[PDB]
Order: sequence, then C-alpha cells, then structure tokens
Amino acid sequence: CPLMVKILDAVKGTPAGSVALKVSQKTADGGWTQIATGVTDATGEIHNLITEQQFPAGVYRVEFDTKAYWTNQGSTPFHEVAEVVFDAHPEGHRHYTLALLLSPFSYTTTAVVSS
Amino acid sequence: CPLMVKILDAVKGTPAGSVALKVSQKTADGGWTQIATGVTDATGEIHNLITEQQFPAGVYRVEFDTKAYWTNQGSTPFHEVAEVVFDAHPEGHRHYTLALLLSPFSYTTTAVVSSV
Amino acid sequence: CPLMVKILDAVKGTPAGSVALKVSQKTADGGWTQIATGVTDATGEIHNLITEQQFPAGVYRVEFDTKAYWTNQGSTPFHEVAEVVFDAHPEGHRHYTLALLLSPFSYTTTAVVSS
Amino acid sequence: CPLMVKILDAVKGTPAGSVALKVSQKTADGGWTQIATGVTDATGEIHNLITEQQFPAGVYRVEFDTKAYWTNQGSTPFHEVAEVVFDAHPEGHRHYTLALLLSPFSYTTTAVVSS
Ligand SMILES: O=C(O)COc1cc(Cl)c(Cl)cc1Cl
Ligand SMILES: O=C(O)COc1cc(Cl)c(Cl)cc1Cl
Repeated sequence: CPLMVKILDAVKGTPAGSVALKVSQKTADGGWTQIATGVTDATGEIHNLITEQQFPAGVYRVEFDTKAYWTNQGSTPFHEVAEVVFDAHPEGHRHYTLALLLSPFSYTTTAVVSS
Repeated sequence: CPLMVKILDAVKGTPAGSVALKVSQKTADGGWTQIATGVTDATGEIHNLITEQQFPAGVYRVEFDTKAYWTNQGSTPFHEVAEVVFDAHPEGHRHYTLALLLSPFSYTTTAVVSSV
Repeated sequence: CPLMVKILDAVKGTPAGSVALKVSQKTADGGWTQIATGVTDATGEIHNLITEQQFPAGVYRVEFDTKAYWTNQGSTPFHEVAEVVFDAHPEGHRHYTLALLLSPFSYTTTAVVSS
Repeated sequence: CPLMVKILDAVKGTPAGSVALKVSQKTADGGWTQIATGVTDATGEIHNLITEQQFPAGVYRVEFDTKAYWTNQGSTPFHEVAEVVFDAHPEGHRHYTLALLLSPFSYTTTAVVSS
C-alpha cells in the first residue's frame, strides 16, 4: 500500500466512514486520467487503494467527495470536493499517507511521507 | 467585492504575500473557464478580484500557486497547488471569503459566507 | 490594540460571536494573574481588550470558552476550553492576532505577529 | 490504552518524534494534579501513556512541549506549549486519541473518541 488515506470527522470526533474518492495521474500532455476509486471504511482508511505497480513516480490528484459525505450526514457543506495534488517519488518503497480533517465549511489536509 | 481571500503563513506568523491565484467558473459541460487572476498583497488579500457582475451563481474554482510560494520561501512543499472548489449563491449581496492557512506539508482552508 | 483575536466557526461558515475569553499574565512565581476578560462581537473579534500599557513583555495565556460556544448552539463539543499560551515581545508597537477556527471536536489556532 | 496521542509535523511531513508531554487531572478545588509524563516515539505516539487505573471520569489536561520541539528542529516557534483540555467519560467510559498537527506558528488539535 504505497498510497494511504486517513479521514477524520471534526463534528462527531470519529473517523469519516464511506468517503468516496478518485485517484488520477497526470498525463504527459498535462491533463489527468483516472486510475482508481475507493471508499473509506469505518476507520477512515482505504486498504489496497492502488498497487505499487500502479504508483510510479509522477504527479497525482486525489479527489475526495466531501460534499456527498456531508450531505449524507444531513449537513450543508461548503466545498464541492476536496482535491489533493502532489508529485510522488515512490522510489525506495517511499509511502504516502494523505490525512484529511473534515468540517462542513473547512478541511485540513496534511501528508506523511515515509523514509 | 463578492469574492475575497485571506492567506496566512503558519511557519512565519505573517500573511502570505505575493501568492498567485486563478479563478475559474464551471461551464455547463463540466469544463472550466478562467475569469480572473491576481496576486495577494502583503496582507494576504486580493482587493477587487472580480465584480459582482462577473460572479453569477455557479460553481467556481480558485487555484492558489502554493508551490511557488514555498519554493520562493526556501521550503520544499508537498502540494503542487491548492484548489478550493465551491458552489456560489451570490443572491442578495452574499459575499465569500476563502481563508487559507499554509504550511509546507499542510494547509487548512475555510470559508466565511456573509448574510444577505 | 496590541492583542487581537479572530474566531471563525467551521460548521456554519461565519465568525464565532459571543465567545467569552480571559487574558492572564504569567507571574514570577510561576502563577497566572488575570488581567482582562472580553467577549467576541458578531465579527469574531474583540476591540479594546487591553492597552499597550497593559501588555508588557512576558508570557500570556488567552483562554477561550469554546465549550459554552458549542453548548449554547445545541452542539456537543469535546474541549473544555481552548488555551493559547505565548511569550510576547511587544517592543516597537508589535501587535499580536490570535486566529482560532472552531469545530465541535477540533480547533486550529495560528498567530499573526506584526513588524 | 485509554489515552493515545498522534503528533504530526506539518513542515517536514513526518510524525513529530521526541515531543515531551504531561498529563494532569483537574482537582475539585480547581487545581491540577500531574499523573504522567511521556515522550513521543518516532511514529508521533506514546504507548501506555496512562493506565485505566489513572483515568476516572473528570477533566484532564495534556500539555505538549511544542516550543522545545521547534527549538530542536531549528525553527522559531510562537507557542510556549499546546494544551488540550477535555472532560473524560462524561456519559460513560470512552477511549480517546488526541491528534495534533504542528507548525511553528500554528497547531490543529482534534480528538477521536470511541466506545
Ligand atoms: O490519525 C492521524 O493520522 C493523526 O492525527 C491527524 C489526523 C488528521 Cl486527518 C490530520 Cl489532518 C492531522 C492529524 Cl495530527
Ligand atoms: O480569518 C482570518 O482573517 C484570521 O483567522 C484565520 C485565518 C485563516 Cl487563513 C484561517 Cl484558515 C482561519 C482563521 Cl480563524
């Protein structure tokens, strides 16, 4: 699992379960192509989101469907989506964790990149 | 102005000056049309970014070039960009402020939406 | 106005009005002396909280009553209080703004220090 | 473990290692009694910070020595400490994880509470 997520709900104080996301890779011409989808489990994580073979060096975009998450919680959200875009260098089994803390009108995102 | 930003630097405890951004408006086909560009002043703001006339209801995208900000600050950043995407309902002189708090490997974004 | 606050509500997307706060100064013996109290207005701010004369160099605590903010909203919060503790060096008309972004189970706090 | 911490460093994108902290319980007279100290490991966690025997219902403070962390990282920090203050087990026993995201002039705290 070279690419992990950890999503927390700042209203309830729990992980954010059943958050849908989409992973895209930047193409040589400057656009995007979607390579994977996932939904968080009750711990706010997605196991086996993509394989190492699917995660070579390059720029990736992870789109988190925060609007649906909040709608399904019965809240009104501000953001249409939460996007995280980063250049990955998985050389040497370098692993990436995208952390996301959700509120209806706010999110915080950070990354933990292993050695 | 109907669309304001406020960018702060969490490493230095100052506003984030000279951050470039782009504002786009979603098209019925799901494309994006760029409608404005700008650069924050030393208070982390952009005054008169767009007019009310230019800000009808619809989905908007604001793309903050945080990578150049951090590279110029001498830090290596994680994110290639920071994008904020939201549906706007400007009816009644409802105004939007996008607040962004930057660190090299993290950002917090929130919105303040005024009453009619 | 050497000491300013700005409090936002991450659930509703508004300033956090009517938040009570207390300002304390650390004493030589390791204790705290309360020097000011205040309540945020509808913009999430407090004007004329303390004067420059009252704000000599030293360590200060600002205690925000976030629990009552959420409880009076009908929400259920985690934190008893939010405290911000910092060493101030106000020489040269150096001003401090404490920014606070509130959710029921989270808060983000940052500082803007002028030149 | 009824009380866990997870500390991340938003400058480097790593867990925050070797962060010292102190856990205190509020006393009926308004004082604080220290019940434990600890130091995070390289994963930004402290295993077995307190035991169940040390964790009756009541108000607790976790004081994180963030200033020493940044000083050793070679940065100039704003805050003296980061304090997290919460009522434990208000409606019955729970387990608590205190997440803390550190920058030199800012931090984000949230909590994950489970049954
Ligand atoms: O559980 C963790 O990954 C540690 O706690 C956090 C979680 C999130 Cl989602 C964020 Cl943005 C920060 C921290 Cl410290
Ligand atoms: O909103 C302000 O003007 C000052 O305080 C903040 C600044 C930022 Cl960038 C964020 Cl994300 C939150 C707050 Cl409270």
